[PDB]
Amino acid sequence: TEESSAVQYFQFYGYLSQQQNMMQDYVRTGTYQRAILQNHTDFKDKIVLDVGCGSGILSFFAAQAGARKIYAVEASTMAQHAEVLVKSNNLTDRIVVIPGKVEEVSLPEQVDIIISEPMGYMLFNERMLESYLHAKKYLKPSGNMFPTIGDVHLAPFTDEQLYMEQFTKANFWYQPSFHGVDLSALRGAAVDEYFRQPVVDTFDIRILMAKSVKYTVNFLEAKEGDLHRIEIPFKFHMLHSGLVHGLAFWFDVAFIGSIMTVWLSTAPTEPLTHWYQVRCLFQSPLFAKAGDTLSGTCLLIANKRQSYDISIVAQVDQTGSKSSNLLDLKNPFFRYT
Amino acid sequence: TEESSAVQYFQFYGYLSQQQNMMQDYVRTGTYQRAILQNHTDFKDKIVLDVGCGSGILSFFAAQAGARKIYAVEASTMAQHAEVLVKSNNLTDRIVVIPGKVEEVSLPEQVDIIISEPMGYMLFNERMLESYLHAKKYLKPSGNMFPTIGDVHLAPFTDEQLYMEQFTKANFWYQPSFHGVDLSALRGAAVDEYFRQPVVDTFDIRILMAKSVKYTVNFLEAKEGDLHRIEIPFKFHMLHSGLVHGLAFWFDVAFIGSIMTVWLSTAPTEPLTHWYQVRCLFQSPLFAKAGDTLSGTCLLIANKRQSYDISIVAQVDQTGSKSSNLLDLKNPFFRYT
Ligand SMILES: Nc1ncnc2c1ncn2[C@@H]1O[C@H](CSCC[C@H](N)C(=O)O)[C@@H](O)[C@H]1O
Ligand SMILES: Nc1ncnc2c1ncn2[C@@H]1O[C@H](CSCC[C@H](N)C(=O)O)[C@@H](O)[C@H]1O
Repeated sequence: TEESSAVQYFQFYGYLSQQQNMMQDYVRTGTYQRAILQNHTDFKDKIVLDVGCGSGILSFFAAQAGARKIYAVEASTMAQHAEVLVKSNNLTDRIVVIPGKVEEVSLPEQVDIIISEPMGYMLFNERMLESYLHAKKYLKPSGNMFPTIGDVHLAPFTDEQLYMEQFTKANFWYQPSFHGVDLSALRGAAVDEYFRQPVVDTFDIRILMAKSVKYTVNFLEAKEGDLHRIEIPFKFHMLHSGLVHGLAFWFDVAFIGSIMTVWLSTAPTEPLTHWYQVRCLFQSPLFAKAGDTLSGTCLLIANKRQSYDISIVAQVDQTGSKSSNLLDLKNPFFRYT
Repeated sequence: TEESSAVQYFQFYGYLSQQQNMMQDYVRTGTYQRAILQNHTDFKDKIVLDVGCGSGILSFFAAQAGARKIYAVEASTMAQHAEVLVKSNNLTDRIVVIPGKVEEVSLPEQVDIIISEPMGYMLFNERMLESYLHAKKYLKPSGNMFPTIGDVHLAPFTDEQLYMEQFTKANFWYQPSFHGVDLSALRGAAVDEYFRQPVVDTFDIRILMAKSVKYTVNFLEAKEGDLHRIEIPFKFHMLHSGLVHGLAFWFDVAFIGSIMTVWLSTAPTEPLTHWYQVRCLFQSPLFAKAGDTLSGTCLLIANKRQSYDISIVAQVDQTGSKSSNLLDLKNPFFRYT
């Protein structure tokens, strides 16, 4: 249920250990600080909204950059820990913690810039992007958003070790005589379940088999409802022959400031973040020769558990080998070791 | 929030991978098979109820031991998978899968024996023993329960590294300029948070500083309401001199049949199971010399998140030095590697 999902979600962010986990991602936290500070003219004497402030860390960055007032909105119990920090850092004159959902609070005034870290796995997990876009009801016409745009990248990979490892787990249910019991009527249900799990992990970029396809969301322009159904068509130009075990996903965000654009990338070519990368495995790999085209569509449909039902249909155009897959982005396999 | 937690509980058990996890625990599954088959006379031509059948595994063991009729009750969507297995194993005559909660379904008849694996971390986690006890509304007055009794053991331990580890982690917050922010005001809260988590992990039995104290539930005699509040007084006479950092918890169940008694043990002296062992730290270590008496109470108080608040108060009688902790069993720290 939606209210069940929502309770668990904010409980997760009420834990200091989880705020600490995001904060200690130096690539993420340092890149946000650089975006904000190297774009200080965007903050200096301005009014700011921090959507989902957590510990308050990005609001402190806005304050360092010279913001006149910052409304730091937070819906989990972390709001009271943030207020302790604002007090102990002598920033009560500038940072104003507002406990509650950004959809439900009411701010004293319109803001010049909204800052947030609303990104989940594959960019869209957690559906916090919708809360981020919802918050534009508080943005002046002249306003900016940090991050400004989000790019989802998508590329086909070959990874037999990963495929076999997931296949093997599923094939527990291929046993005709587990303690004397035939389990094998469930084998297909087991493969279905195991391959519904996106794989959160990093990998060697040499496993990638074609140039990534890019899907862009402009946060300045997008509307909340735009994220209910996200359709990403793709046509890859195969650069290596081999078996395509699935699609790898990562994302970049850009902070498009008046002084400079700063990028935060979770690309596997880049230093690792707590988002790693995400792979959706095909239940059976597609064979492709270099020079082939692999085309289809990834479709994300917003569900009531603050995430997305993902469907990926991909086909090797030359042979018509087709793979069709459903993935539950809510429930990944965290493989990283 | 009670309704909420139950939703997530049954969804967890709808995953074949979570069923697989328990089935793959050889100690657990193999011991249940041996208990049932070695007590074949408690099953041959008998009526059985399996409370929470999951995959159906235990019901298949009751069929192997010759049961005439087995009602396999299951609340999660795993009931549909259980039925597929009953059909493919050609046991539709003998095993009847009934989808629903054991508190809400109706059975066509009274049973000779109830089987279940309702045990959680330190026996009581998940509160499934209450459903097991509830199920006795279906038991004939002569009837038996497999398992028949459950023993929880508590013993004081010394583990300096485990204790110090809590601070090491919390001291993330003890810095004056994390990206320009003074985080130190939240160090006490981060300490409290880590200490509230029971630690799931195994350990060398040599850390144990006294003979265990045992608390026994007899499933034949006990009522559902008996499990709402579990008061475990203790008086440990210290086998060794050192610092007591907390209490370690494990459990055993006995299958008391007509032919023999079979034990399933999760003790640290036994082969490891998926339950590991559980440790609850004291907020402050207690010094005790060998021959000293460490006395107090462990109070387990059921909550509406299908778990228990754990309240431990202890003192060294000879010194009056006291300590306590309050832990949330729903959110343990899984430390095992
Ligand atoms: N609709 C909403 N209203 C207010 N807070 C929200 C929200 N949706 C998510 N959040 C909060 O947003 C935070 C996202 S994690 C980011 C935390 C912090 N800004 C940092 O960058 O380190 C969580 O604390 C979560 O509770
Ligand atoms: N009150 C209740 N009524 C029916 N099923 C329940 C229940 N409480 C827990 N369960 C189910 O009981 C199972 C416990 S796990 C045990 C699974 C299986 N008997 C085995 O031994 O491997 C889970 O499948 C869970 O969904």
